[PDB]
Amino acid sequence: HWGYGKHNGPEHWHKDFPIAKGERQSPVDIDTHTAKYDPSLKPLSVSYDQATSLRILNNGHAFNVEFDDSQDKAVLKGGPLDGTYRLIQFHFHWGSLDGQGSEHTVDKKKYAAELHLVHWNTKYGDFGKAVQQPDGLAVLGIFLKVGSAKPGLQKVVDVLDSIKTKGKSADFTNFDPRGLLPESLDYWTYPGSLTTPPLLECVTWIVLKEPISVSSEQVLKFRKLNFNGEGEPEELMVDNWRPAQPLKNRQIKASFK
Ligand SMILES: NS(=O)(=O)c1cc(NC(=O)Nc2ccc(C(F)(F)F)cc2)c(O)c([N+](=O)[O-])c1
Ligand SMILES: [Zn+2]
Repeated sequence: HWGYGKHNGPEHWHKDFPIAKGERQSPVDIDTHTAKYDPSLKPLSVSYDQATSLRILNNGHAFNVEFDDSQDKAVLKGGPLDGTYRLIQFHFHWGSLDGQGSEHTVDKKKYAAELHLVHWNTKYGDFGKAVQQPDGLAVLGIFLKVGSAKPGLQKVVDVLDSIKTKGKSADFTNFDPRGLLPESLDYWTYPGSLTTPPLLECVTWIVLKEPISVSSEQVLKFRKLNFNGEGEPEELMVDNWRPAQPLKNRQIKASFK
């Protein structure tokens, strides 16, 4: 099946998922001079004080931290959104070197990694229903640059040894996702898609202007993970990012001037 290798990577995905060539695919390059300031955009409202993380999983493409979404515990609202979206998981995309790794780019600049906080629209009742709707998901995207260590990330870094290979999971309770946010919540927004198969075009993307810093050692630990399962030949989990797609008939809006 699909992956990020030479014979199954993003240039091949359209054969099994023809929407790979659709009208609102992600990620995109954010051209900061042609993005449009929109004064009618509201501030983001991030309410993560009651978040309940459950576990961390190596799913063979990235690693996911999953949360309890049976109730409105950790929600996102405001910004360009109408309604309440519940946090279900977060994951990252990263590179084999510091110069690449993010999925979105800013004026063609790539960052070392990108954090994706996935939320789904509660009016649709469950995540499976929400992904079938043009306004079903809202994903908060955060860039990582290499520099100073990010203290709030270290707990994630320390458990990666226990989920080295595909299909492994570990108990991961009491993790506070507020530790991953930058200082400012200024953002760009556009309508887009999932960036992995099935590539459904169900996402309101909210991409924060301000990156967070992580240390060289922290991102090094990311690139020790394994695409393969235990007992298979080792393939390091690196460069699990999809390249920028054509913007086509879309406009990037900015919350800031
Ligand atoms: N980069 S991203 O788009 O934000 C992104 C999304 C997911 N998760 C899913 O896509 N789940 C899912 C989607 C549809 C169905 C359905 F509807 F088919 F059942 C079932 C499950 C993910 O695991 C990663 N990742 O890399 O770990 C990245
Ligand atoms: Zn993602």
